[PDB]
Amino acid sequence: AKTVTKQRVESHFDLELRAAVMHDILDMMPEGIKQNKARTILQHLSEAWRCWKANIPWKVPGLPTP
RNA sequence: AUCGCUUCUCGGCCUGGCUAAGAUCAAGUGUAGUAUCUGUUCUUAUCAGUUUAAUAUCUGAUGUCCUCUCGAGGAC
Repeated sequence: AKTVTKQRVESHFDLELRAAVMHDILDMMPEGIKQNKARTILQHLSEAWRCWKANIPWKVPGLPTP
């Protein structure tokens, strides 16, 4: 396996961040619910970070609290 | 066999990572003439003048005498 050098820091961190969020999706969702929609949650996370970078108020009007 | 619930098959119907938003930029004439957008356009009465292939344009009065109170009646 390749080491994490300097030019491979930032993207790898994002990759690891994505993986962590994916794990925190898969044990938060209760019994049932076939549509996991984890890609939509990752898109929401990317949009929330992009709204944090531009100091834009980020609020999805309907979104589950956990 | 009717009704409600659960499950599955089939038919039209929402559905692409990260970084410094990853970064940066972006030049023609002049004179005539034509065409297309957009706006303004066209109902008052016959006749005469001008005009015209003809229309259009174009300048002039748009039922008279008497009486009563744009209206009515009388030999008309």
